[PDB]
Amino acid sequence: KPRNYQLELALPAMKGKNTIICAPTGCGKTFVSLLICEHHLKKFPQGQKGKVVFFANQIPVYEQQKSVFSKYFERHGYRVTGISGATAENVPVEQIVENNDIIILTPQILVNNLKKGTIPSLSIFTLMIFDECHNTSKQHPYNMIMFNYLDQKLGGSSGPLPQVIGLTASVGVGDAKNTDEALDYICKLCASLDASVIATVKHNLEELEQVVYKPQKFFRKVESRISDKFKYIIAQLMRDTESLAKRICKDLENLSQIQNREFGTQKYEQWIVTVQKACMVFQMPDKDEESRICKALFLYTSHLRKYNDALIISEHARMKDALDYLKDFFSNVRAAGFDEIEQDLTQRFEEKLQELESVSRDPSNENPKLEDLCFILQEEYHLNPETITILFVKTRALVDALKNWIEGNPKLSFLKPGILDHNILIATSVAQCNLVILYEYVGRARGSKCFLLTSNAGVIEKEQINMYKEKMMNDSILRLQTWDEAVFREKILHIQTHEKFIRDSQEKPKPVPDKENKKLLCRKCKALACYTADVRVIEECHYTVLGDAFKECFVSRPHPKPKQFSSFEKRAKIFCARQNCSHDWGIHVKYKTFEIPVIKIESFVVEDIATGVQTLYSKWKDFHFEKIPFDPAEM
RNA sequence: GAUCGAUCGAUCGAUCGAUCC
Ligand SMILES: *O[C@H]1[C@@H](O)[C@H](n2cnc3c(=O)[nH]c(N)nc32)O[C@@H]1COP(=O)(O)OP(=O)(O)OP(=O)(O)O
Ligand SMILES: [Zn+2]
Repeated sequence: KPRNYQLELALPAMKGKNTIICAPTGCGKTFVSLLICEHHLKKFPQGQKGKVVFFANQIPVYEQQKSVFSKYFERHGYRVTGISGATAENVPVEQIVENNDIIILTPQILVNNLKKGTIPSLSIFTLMIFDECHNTSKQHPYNMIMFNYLDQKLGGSSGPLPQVIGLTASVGVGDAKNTDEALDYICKLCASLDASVIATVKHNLEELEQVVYKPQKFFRKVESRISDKFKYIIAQLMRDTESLAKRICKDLENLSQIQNREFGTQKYEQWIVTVQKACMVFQMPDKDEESRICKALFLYTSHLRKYNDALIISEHARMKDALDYLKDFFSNVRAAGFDEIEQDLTQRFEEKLQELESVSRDPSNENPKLEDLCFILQEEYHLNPETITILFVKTRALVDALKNWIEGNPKLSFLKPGILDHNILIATSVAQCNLVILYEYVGRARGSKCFLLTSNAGVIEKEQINMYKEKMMNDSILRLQTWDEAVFREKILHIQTHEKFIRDSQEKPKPVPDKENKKLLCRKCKALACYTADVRVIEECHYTVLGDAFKECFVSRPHPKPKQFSSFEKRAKIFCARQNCSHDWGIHVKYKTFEIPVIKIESFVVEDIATGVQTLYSKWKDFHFEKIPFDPAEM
C-alpha cells in the first residue's frame, strides 16, 4: 500500500521533471515506479496516450517487473508488454511500441533499433524509467540511450521529449578522493541522465531503516602459511620447466621486461601471457620446425599458467583442491596429445605427484585462513543455527574448491553445497543474507554482519576508503539537495554540452582497409587456416568463412552451453584439425538455414603475403581489412 | 559480439567475475 515513505520519494517526480531518486530497497523502488506510472498515465487528458518505457538491465529483474506491471495494471486497461533477446526475433518491435503503453523492452534492443532505424525519434515515449541508473557511466546501453537523447535535444530539434526519471540504490562515488571530486562525479552522473532533482528520504527517516540491510563490519586480518612445502615443490617444477623451455627460446627473458617475478602471483600470470604472445609471432623461414617450436612453447606456457593457477588456489583455498585441479588439467590434456613435450611434462608431473600427494595429506599444512573461516562459521552457527550465509570469492576456480572443503572437512557438517535446503551459498557476484563473508573479495533478517577475511592490509584500506567515499557521497547528495533547481540545471546543461562536444570530437573516421590478401594461422600450431579473401562479415559483428578447403580444416565438438542471440543458433564448437593441436578456433552456428563456423580473430595470428610479419589482434575491430558483407546468394 | 566492476602491469595491455544482444 502507498504510504508516506513512498509519497515523499514520488513527489519530486510527479511534477514533470526527471529525478535521480535512490532507495536502498527493491520493493520500495518498484512501488515508487508503479505510482509514478499511474500518476503519469492518469494525468493525460482525453485525446492523448502514454508510452512509458521501463529499462531493465537483467532478464530476471525484467521478468519480475513485467509480472508486477501486468498484475497491477489490470483494472486500468493498459497494454503492458516486454521484449528481450528471445522475443525480438523477426517481430515488428515498431508495432509493439506503437500499440502498447507500458513496454519494458531492454536497453540494448532500443539501442539496436536506434542504430538500425526503427523508432527513429525518442520523443514517441512520454516516460523513461531507467532501473539501476547508476550504470550510466561510459559506453553503457543506458549511456547510449542518453547520448541519443542528448543529441536529439541539444541538436535543436527537440520535440515532445519524455521524462528521464531514474531509479537506483546507490549514486556511486567511482574514483573520487575529496568531496569536490565526489560532487563532480555526482553532477556528471546527473547531467548524463539530464535531471535536476535528486529525491531521497529527508523527513520520513523514522520508518526508513526498518527493512534496510544495515550491515556490520568485522575485519579480521590473517597471516599466510609459513610451511610452503607444496609451494616449494610447485616452484621447483615451474623453475625447471622454464629452464628446459629456454632450450628453443634463448631470449625468453627479454620478451617481457617488467620486473623480477615471483611464483604464485598475478604478475607472473601476466608475464606468462606476455611471453606467450611474444613467442607466438616467431617468423622462422623453415615453416616446418617453426610450427613445432611454437607448439612446444605454447604447451610450456600453458603448463606454467596452470601451475600458477594451482599455486594461487593453494594460497587461497586448500592444497588438495589445487592438487585435484592439477590432476584434472593433466587428465583433460593427456587425451588430446601424445607428443614428446607433453609426454615429458606428464611423466615429470607423475614423478612429482608421489611427493605432492604425501604433502597434501599432511594435516599440519592446513591454511590458517580456512582455519579461522571454519572457526568463525562454527561460532556463528553456534550463536544461531538458522543462518543463511553467502560466501564471495574472486575466481570461479574457488567456488568448487571451498565447496569440496566444506563437504570434506568434518568440523563443519551443518553446511550444505551452495554453488551458484542450501545452508551456505558460495558464489562470486550478485534473499535472506543473514551473514556475508568476503573471502579475499574486494537482504533481510536485521542483525547481519559482514566479515572480511584477507591476508593483506590493502583490501582493509580499500574498504575503509570505500566507507569514507560512501559518507562523502551522502554529504555531497545533501549539499546538492541544498542547491536550487535553476543553477543546477545550468550546471548540468553545461556539463552535458561539454560531454556532447568531447564525444563528437572522439569520432575516428573510417580507416583505410588493408587491400592485401593476408591469411590467418592457428595459435599453438601455426597452420594455414584461411585467407582474408574468404572471410565474410555478417552483421558488422560476426565473421565467417565459406571456402570449401576450410570446411575440412576444422573438427566439430558438442557445445556444453548452446544459446541463440537474436541472429543465430549455436550447434557446436569448432577446433583445429591437426595431429595433436585441438585448439579453439570459433563456434558453429546457423544464421537462417545454413551452417557457418564463425571464427574469432583472437584465437588466430594474421600473417601477410608481401612482407610476412605475423600480427596478433584481440578483437575484430582492431583488424582493419576489406570486410566483405556476407551475401547469401553465393553459399 | 559488446558492456560493466575488481586486481595487476607498462593513456594502453593481461587475468577474473557478471550482464546483454
Ligand atoms: O566472435 C565471437 C562471437 O561472434 C561468437 N559468439 C559466441 N557467443 C556469442 C553471443 O552470445 N553473442 C554474440 N553476439 N556472439 C557470440 O563466438 C565468437 C568467439 O568464440 P568463443 O569460443 O570465444 O565464444 P563461445 O560462446 O563459443 O565460447 P565462450 O567464449 O563463451 O567460452
Ligand atoms: Zn592449429
